[PDB]
Amino acid sequence: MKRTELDMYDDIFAVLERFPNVHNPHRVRIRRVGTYFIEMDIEVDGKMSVKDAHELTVKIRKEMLKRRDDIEDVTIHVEPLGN
Amino acid sequence: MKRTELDMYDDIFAVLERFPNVHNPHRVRIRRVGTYFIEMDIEVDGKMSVKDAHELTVKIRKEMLKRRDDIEDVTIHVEPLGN
Repeated sequence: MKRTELDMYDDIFAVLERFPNVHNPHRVRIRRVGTYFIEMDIEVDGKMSVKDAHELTVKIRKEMLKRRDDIEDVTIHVEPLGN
Repeated sequence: MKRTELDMYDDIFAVLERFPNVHNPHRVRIRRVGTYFIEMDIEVDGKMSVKDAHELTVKIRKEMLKRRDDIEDVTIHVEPLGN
């Protein structure tokens, strides 16, 4: 850990907190190719529709992309809360 | 391509054909670490429940694992048919 990765992480989650339907993010990892790629795991309502969840991650990425120029790509895997 | 990768690919899909709810697999990729890892993309009913889809991929992996001993791990990403 370094002050820099910290600021990043902080941002990601800050964007996250912006979605209500989103829960228990974890296994959030970073990669630094040229100048970063974020990958992560979020949980949603078992009863949520796949199509919705699709739409969801798209907005997250969009949002992610908007908030920081340093971010190149974002990958989000989705699970039923509880795992 | 070589006769060997072909046989593999063939198997994977053969397992796939064993799930009715599963559609349009593509971006199926292999990796050979020691002695392989398969990763892939399948489509399901927008209206499908995330919890179900979870359950689904689990059985696929299980099945995958059963059918070939050479397979170490399996990753499946899910999307609404149509993308």
